[PDB]
Amino acid sequence: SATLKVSDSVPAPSDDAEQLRTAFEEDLIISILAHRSAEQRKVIRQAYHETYGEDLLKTLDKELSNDFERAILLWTLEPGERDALLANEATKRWTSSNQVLMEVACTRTSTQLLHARQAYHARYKKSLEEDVAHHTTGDFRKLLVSLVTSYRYEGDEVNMTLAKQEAKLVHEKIKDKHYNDEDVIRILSTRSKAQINATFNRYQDDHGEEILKSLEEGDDDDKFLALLRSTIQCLTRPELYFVDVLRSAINKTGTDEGALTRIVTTRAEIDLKVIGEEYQRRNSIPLEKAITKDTRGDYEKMLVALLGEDDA
Repeated sequence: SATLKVSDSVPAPSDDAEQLRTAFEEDLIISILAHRSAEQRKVIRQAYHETYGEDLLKTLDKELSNDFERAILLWTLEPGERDALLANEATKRWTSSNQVLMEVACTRTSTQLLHARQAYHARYKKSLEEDVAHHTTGDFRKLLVSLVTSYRYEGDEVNMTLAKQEAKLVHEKIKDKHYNDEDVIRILSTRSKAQINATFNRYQDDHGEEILKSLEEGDDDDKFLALLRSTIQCLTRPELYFVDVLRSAINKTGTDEGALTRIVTTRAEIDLKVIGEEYQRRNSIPLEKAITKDTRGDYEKMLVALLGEDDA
């Protein structure tokens, strides 16, 4: 599900560092970084630091940051630190509309979320939980906190019996529109993804309609419902959530800033390919084309290259 195309043969890290050093003092930045594995990128920064006694990304942390710079930053950081950074920004100016915390918590494996929590300790001298719990409110806080603290079991075991009872419970609640119900939050934040999927399968069978369809009758301005919706999507079929967010970003309709750069950089090495396929089906136009639709500067260039479509 990865789009990133890594050179089956890459030069020595020191040579990449030298070139990158020259490029930083632009198609050379794309040619290199967008075609290196996370491991190789790690080595490159490391070699760069040894040679110049300065981190390659030092000039990009700045928030008076250019889109292209921003993309380089997110992409060249280690996944854990990147997620810690994204989570931190989400908490700094949180609003009922921000769902990035949920995103990082539900589209990551338990291990990746742990790395994010550890990188968070190192970079911010605090735990992700305390900040989320500190700056979020009401029901939003109850779900977001439960989600970021989880360290889910990832095996395939499924307890069909439990799946049916909890499917029952979730229905009795969504029914009277108690989206913020205690058990609903518990199930989505504690059960494994396999068990949750089985729970919603039983939900659909035992009651006829699909879970998301069920929630479509609710108010569209209910920010919590919107959050619960995305939560269910990200735990079930993430691509569905990512495609919708990509849609609003490109159509400059969203209130989710940096969404485009975040999605491409955070998923390129994971499931961007499947996200792309879905984007194409849902819009008829390939994602790389939608990105280079009006402009094609270094920024758009970097993104399409991460999508494996350099000349798009």
